[PDB]
Amino acid sequence: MIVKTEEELQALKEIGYICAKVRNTMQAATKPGITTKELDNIAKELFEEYGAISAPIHDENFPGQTCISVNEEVAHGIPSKRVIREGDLVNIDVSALKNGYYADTGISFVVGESDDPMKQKVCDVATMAFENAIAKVKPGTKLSNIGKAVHNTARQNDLKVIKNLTGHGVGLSLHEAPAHVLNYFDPKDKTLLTEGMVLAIEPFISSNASFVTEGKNEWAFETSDKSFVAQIEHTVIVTKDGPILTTKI
Ligand SMILES: CCCC[C@H](N)C(O)(O)CNC1CC1
Ligand SMILES: [Co+2]
Ligand SMILES: [Co+2]
Repeated sequence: MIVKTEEELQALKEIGYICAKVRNTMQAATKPGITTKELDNIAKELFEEYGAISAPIHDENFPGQTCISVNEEVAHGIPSKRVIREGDLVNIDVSALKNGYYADTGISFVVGESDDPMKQKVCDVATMAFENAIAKVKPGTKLSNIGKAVHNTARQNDLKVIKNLTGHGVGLSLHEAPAHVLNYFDPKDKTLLTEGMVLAIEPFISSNASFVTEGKNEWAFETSDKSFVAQIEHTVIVTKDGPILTTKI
């Protein structure tokens, strides 16, 4: 959506804070021995506490408050009896709505220590990709400058991007214009960012695979070569004075 009122801005900040709080709380509780459903239950209780509603459930009838994706799973993992183990690469993606406004945020991290430093590496680079992407965000700038930054960041670190997963406009729903925020540069795109535009920027950085496929169920996205993939997502408002991240505390 395009923000036009201070009341809209406040509503977006409110739901962004809630999603960030939930994301942080879940991440802190992610340790060997907890199940992903147990992690999802935390979101259930906090959403209730803060008067928010799961976007996955509301918008997509997703069977879970949040999406928790582990190891082979890159996105849209279904919270379940799956137990977290030492070294797991975990992505927690929290999206919700309150009073008609939405936020969408996500983080990939490593549980304890893995025997392969690549798991942390994709997390480090996804974080850098996001930072590099938002440095480009201002009214009048090309949307493609986001993907350009993400892919350049990946190349600088001998890594790849997931080409078939993207960001998206957000605010009054989980998906609105721009339809797609790519992780790479499309030279034919003339789409510009404008004042008040609200975007979900979610770079996916991969150890090898350049795309995801259907996973173990109708929701989860995976890679058949079990690449390690990290995502960092925030909800961002494009303003003249710089980007406002509703989902950063
Ligand atoms: C169940 C829907 C979750 C949607 C999710 N919160 C998203 O908007 O970041 C997009 N994810 C797809 C890019 C993998
Ligand atoms: Co998300
Ligand atoms: Co999103």
